[PDB]
Amino acid sequence: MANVDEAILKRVKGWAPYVDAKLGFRNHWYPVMFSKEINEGEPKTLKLLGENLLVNRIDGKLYCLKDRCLHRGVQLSVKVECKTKSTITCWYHAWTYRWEDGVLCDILTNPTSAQIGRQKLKTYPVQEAKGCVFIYLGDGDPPPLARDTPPNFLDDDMEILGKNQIIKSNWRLAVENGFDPSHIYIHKDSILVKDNDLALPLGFAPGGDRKQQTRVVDDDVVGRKGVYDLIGEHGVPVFEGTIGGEVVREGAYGEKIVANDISIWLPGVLKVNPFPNPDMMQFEWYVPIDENTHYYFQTLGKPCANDEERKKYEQEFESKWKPMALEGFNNDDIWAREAMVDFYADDKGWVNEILFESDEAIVAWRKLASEHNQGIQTQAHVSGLEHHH
Amino acid sequence: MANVDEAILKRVKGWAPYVDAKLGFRNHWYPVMFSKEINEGEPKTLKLLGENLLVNRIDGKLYCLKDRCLHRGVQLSVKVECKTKSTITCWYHAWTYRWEDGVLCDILTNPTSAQIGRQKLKTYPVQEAKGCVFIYLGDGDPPPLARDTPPNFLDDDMEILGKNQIIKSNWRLAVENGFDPSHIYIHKDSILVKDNDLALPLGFAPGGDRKQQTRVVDDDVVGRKGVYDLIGEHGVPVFEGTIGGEVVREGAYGEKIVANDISIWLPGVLKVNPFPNPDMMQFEWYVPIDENTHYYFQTLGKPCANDEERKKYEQEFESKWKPMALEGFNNDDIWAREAMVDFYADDKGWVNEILFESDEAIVAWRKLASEHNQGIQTQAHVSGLEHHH
Amino acid sequence: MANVDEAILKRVKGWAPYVDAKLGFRNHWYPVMFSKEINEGEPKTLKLLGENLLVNRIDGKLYCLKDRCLHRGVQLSVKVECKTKSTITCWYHAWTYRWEDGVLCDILTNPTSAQIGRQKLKTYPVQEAKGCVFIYLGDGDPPPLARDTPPNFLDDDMEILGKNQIIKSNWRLAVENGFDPSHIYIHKDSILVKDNDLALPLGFAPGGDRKQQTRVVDDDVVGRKGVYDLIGEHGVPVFEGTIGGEVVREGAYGEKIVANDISIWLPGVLKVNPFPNPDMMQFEWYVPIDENTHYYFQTLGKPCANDEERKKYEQEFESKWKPMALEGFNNDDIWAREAMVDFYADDKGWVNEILFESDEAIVAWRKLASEHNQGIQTQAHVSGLEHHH
Ligand code: FES
Ligand code: FES
Ligand code: FES
Ligand SMILES: [Fe+2]
Ligand SMILES: [Fe+2]
Ligand SMILES: [Fe+2]
Repeated sequence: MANVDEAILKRVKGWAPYVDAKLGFRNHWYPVMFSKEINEGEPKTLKLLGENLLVNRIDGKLYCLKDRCLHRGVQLSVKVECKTKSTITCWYHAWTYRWEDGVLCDILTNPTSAQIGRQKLKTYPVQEAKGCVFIYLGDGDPPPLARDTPPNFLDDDMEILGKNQIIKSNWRLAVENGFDPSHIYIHKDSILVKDNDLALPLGFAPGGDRKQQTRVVDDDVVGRKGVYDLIGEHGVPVFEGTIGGEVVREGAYGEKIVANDISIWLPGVLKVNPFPNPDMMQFEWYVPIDENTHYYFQTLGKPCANDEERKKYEQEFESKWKPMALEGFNNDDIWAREAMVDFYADDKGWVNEILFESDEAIVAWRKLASEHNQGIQTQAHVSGLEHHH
Repeated sequence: MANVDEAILKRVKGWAPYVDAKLGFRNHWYPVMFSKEINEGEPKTLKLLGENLLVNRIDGKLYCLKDRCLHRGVQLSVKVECKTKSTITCWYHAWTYRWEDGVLCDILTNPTSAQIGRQKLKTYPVQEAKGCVFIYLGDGDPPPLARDTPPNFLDDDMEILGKNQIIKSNWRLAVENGFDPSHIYIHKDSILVKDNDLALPLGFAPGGDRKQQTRVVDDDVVGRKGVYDLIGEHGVPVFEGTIGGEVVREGAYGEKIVANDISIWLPGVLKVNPFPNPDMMQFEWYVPIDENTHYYFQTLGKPCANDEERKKYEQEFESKWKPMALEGFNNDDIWAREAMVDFYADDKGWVNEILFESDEAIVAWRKLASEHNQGIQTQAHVSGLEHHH
Repeated sequence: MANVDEAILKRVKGWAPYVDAKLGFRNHWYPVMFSKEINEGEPKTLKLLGENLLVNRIDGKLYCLKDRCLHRGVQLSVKVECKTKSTITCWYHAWTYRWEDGVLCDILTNPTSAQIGRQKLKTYPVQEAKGCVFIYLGDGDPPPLARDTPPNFLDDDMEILGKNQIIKSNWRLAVENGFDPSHIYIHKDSILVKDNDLALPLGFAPGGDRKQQTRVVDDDVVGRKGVYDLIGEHGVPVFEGTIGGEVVREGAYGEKIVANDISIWLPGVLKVNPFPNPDMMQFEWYVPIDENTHYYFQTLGKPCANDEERKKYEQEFESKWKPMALEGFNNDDIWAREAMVDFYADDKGWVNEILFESDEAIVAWRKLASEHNQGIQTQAHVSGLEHHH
């Protein structure tokens, strides 16, 4: 709420909520790390939707606390002091909080303080699934994780493996680039195309009407909200790039057909199937860290019926898929996102851009996101609720 | 237009336009590089008056395009793709533009797009003269280059050689320092003074009336607009610096008389004649890159009637004039400009400064610039014209 | 005056002046360096309360001038030119000022200028005491230095030795941390505690009423204004830190009793006695450099009746006290101050903090500072008085 000039928001009637969501959507689940990255009793710090958070594993279970002492507002993480398995003590004046509910249960510097038991640090639900750590950055009872994940991510036999890193661009530029039908042009020279014998057009010549370009999903049984890119159902793929009629570039004529099923879902996760191989799928999140950065959380899934298959997949992922696809293919997406930063930095790119046909997919997403998000994160949420107002 | 607090502009009645021109004057020709720095088919990027530009040489002729794709606003230069001699293709979605007129002539990702032939990237006139590349950062048909150059710069026999670099100061601080009669004090220890046996006073004791201190030229046949520094016509040069009557510093008593003809011209180019030698002239521009930086475009001219003379001059320029004068003399001007940055950074130096007599020259320039500039560059010009307003 | 959002100042009714004093209090004496750091004829530059200053020693006496030429606002210090013992000449156009009164007495570039003798650079009183250089950053005749120093700092036999450095935090965060009764918890592992066999509790269990927690001194004969921390008179020290009743940390049970007398005084100097040893005292200033930094001026005092005692103290200070206490003990105070920067950066920490009992000392200081400061430094003071208004 109110993150962008009200004059700008008025000019984007329809996508106002999305354009105002510079810090991301509150009240959604977001992956922030892999389960294997956090061990028992070893607290980790991270920033999500602009909020500094602390995560710890106690008796195998994950807990999340706001990394900001209620007293003088310092980050508890400057010098972590976990003196009992169930608590964390601020290094400054020893205000001690329970990981389970955030309650201020003791103050070592004054065990008679009237504040004891009468204050509580903000906590957020945390859930592990498919080896991924999800945090519900929101208030009140959380919805099922399934609502904020793409279809078949949570399938029992679906084996998930991935990589995560911090990228310097607003999360929305990442989402749009990912769901951009014509951006495929930047991947024309990817080592994955050659090395994995992929069929890859340079673009698409749209066919049919506007509504036919996508499929807005707002009737999913588990509550998922997203959009499918159907530009290929009535459109013809472009394999010959011409300038003045002269062919100056050709697409890839490989045998492997992939990415014929592309969808984007709130809070901002893309599903590409099948990819990077006809028997795999890719699920990637663009998680808001702050207005200028996001976690590029990549995962590749492949059905596995037994430990043997999971073991081999893990080996192929490490030796091939990770370096050839997640990096060899998606690395170009990273600098593409970065290249849009300047134009959208002053919030004016949203009104000065000149879109064309294939962008219908992006427009569909901006509308769905505007209408189905569960809340707009604001600086007020970040700085906290005032006292004495 | 509107680059400075309106309260400030009101307090500088008269020089308001000049004080507001933080980004420079639009609709003027500006040198940005030397001809030898750009070869056939090798695009170059640069920022002029805050605008990112692309320049290319095609069939020997120079062309200039706005380095910002109309689609998503990325710089085409992130990954240059010139697929035909007459065009450039954006690396993102392949929108293709003609260098000649900026028209969007093709889109490789969708050759059926309705945008083709219906959009046009901004272009700017470019002209080469005396081995220097000039760009007309303005709209509509450009005036003769002569209007924006000092007298005798374009003389047929005038051989021009120079150096260019980026300096961290607003362009106006550079102009004023260059046209500052008393700033000569900072050059008192220049190696050029000794090594070239120059006569150089520490300052001047003004004589005559105010109007006699300068000569405002606004009746030049080719349209040039500038001011001559005539402080030496009625004033007496100061060769003995005294404090409490005691001589603490003396000027230079060399035989070579130079810089007795000094003039500043819009858009911001200084002419010093003769200098650094009695048979040479210096023409230097202070080109606006953005509000905090400028190109310090230095050139030294010397009449040459034949290839033999031009060849020797080139040799002397490289072995002597460039290192002894352009660098040995003008290097002090660079940190002097930088030293004024802080005081003028908040736009208040324009009203808090305390000028004295010799500054009449600077005041004359601020008035001429305010009255004869061809337009004030604004952030609106930089960010571009909005859509849907 | 007006350094903070008026909405914020209204919410802190009472401490408004203190909260608005981001740049420090004008019209107070502040130490900025040690006498031994500035020699005869060797000018030094520094920034105090946001103002760039120049200090010089002439015939053994210190003088302070504003490091900003009246002409074009450059710092004279870019290239110091002291051509006569009593003056300094700006490197740009040679406007020459007297160190004694700041008067513009000559201009080498124009000895006939009408400005000569009619302009004056700002000067500030400077006084040396106990080997420390104090500057009265204020206007008009200065009060006795004693008014702005803690009791017994100026005692004849009191031998003062110290260290100074620049710290990245607003000065107020430094003052509050220093006068914070419960912050002692951060010093629990200091090498000084063990190596000097100190008795050091983890905190305090307050006793008595609110007014009994401190002693506000506003009736001192020399005008000093400060507050004593009396939390230990009715309170019981905490040596056993418990969580859920379980002892998880203990204080230090050393024999040496110290810091039983703690007081903070305007403009911002703390006195701890006895410390770091039962026969010594510590006086430390948190001097405003700009809104984000301060000088952490530490001094340790010890009575000495003869040169022999002073000589031995100096030796002990260098080999023990300086590295074990000033650094070994106070280094933790440095990062503690830095840890509060973020929460108070937007000026909202003053209203969002949640204090508890021992903070009564800090509240008492914020009230005293608000009521007895001699002026609020503003950006207006820094940028200077306008011309032509
Ligand atoms: S800031 Fe955490 S206990 Fe004081
Ligand atoms: S941003 Fe250039 S073609 Fe899309
Ligand atoms: S700026 Fe100092 S004499 Fe001109
Ligand atoms: Fe991509
Ligand atoms: Fe110069
Ligand atoms: Fe401390």
